[PDB]
Amino acid sequence: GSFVEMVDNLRGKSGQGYYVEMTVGSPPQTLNILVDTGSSNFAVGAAPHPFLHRYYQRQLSSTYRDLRKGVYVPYTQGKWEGELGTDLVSIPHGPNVTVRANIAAITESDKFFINGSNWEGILGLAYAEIARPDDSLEPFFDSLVKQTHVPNLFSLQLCGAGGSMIIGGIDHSLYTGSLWYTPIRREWYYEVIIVRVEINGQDLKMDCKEYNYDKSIVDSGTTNLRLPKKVFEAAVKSIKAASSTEKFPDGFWLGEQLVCWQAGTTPWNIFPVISLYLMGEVTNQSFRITILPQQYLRPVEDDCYKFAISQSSTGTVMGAVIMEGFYVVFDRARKRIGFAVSACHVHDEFRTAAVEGPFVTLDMEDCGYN
Ligand SMILES: Nc1nc2ccccc2nc1N1CCCC1
Repeated sequence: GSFVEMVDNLRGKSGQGYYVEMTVGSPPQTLNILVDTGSSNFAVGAAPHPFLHRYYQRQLSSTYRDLRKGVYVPYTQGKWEGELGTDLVSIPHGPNVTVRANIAAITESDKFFINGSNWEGILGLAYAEIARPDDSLEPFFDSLVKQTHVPNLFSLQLCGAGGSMIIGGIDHSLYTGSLWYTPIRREWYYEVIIVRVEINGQDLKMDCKEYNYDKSIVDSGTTNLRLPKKVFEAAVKSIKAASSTEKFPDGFWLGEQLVCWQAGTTPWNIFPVISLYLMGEVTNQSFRITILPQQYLRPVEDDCYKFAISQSSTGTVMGAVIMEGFYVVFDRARKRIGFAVSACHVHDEFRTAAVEGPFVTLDMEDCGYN
């Protein structure tokens, strides 16, 4: 399992996602595409926009095809809108293959393209269920798999402060220890089940349904770890108490105010370690993943930091803060998500992120909410 073409094929600014090189059309038109496992449309900019600079030019592709059908994607704090079509796609530092796929050519934007982000489009890598306009618009990865011999599998190493996407394979060099897998509960988002939460080993002692209310997803297109209101409050209460030797304003905890120490003097060790126990492959087994303050304290330009754990009303989003500690294998073929300690993860001399198991956990499928 060696994939040296694909290693280090991701780049990205802090809090502005991780993107990848893709070409579309004939002749090839290069674009930087956000890697988003929380959506299922491959959409790209196809018109002028201030924060864009390059874009898809459909009238220059001899292989473009118009599906003569619009698509409208509203969401939490914005919208994008565009015209459906198809065209040959490739990934220069990906599998050596060209495939025809659904492309959404974006024409209206609103709080979507981010200034100085250097990505021009989005590659939704999750399931048809949540594709727009409807689940019959085949997402790119499916197309890729069905048109080639590429296994139904991708893995993501994301490094805090670049990273790798391996399509079709697990690269052992990107991580150490063992891979541990958790079931994909249902195939829309990469939904999975959390059965226990610990701050420095203290249980939140919470009815585990609260952890997945009304779902727990793995989303590379979300920066923060987002937790359900109820879980969030208890988590911050516990993190507060554990780092209480130094105190911060309410505003820091709400993800607003930065906090700064002199360069190189960051007291990582006063902040607690956060562990999520995920449902295992075998009955009555969980494994845990364990992330550091280095993961949930996001650097900003003294060394300055922004708290990267926020409230949610739509359930647990396991974002980049979580993904940055782990090689995360997206094993669609066997319906499961594999975690291993990332070889590229940020940590101090004294504490590392971790992936340990097994643990005896009874009644784990009570931990999902319906
Ligand atoms: N993963 C997400 N992708 C998006 C793409 C476009 C617009 C909004 C998006 N929101 C996402 N999140 C997953 C659940 C809520 C946030």
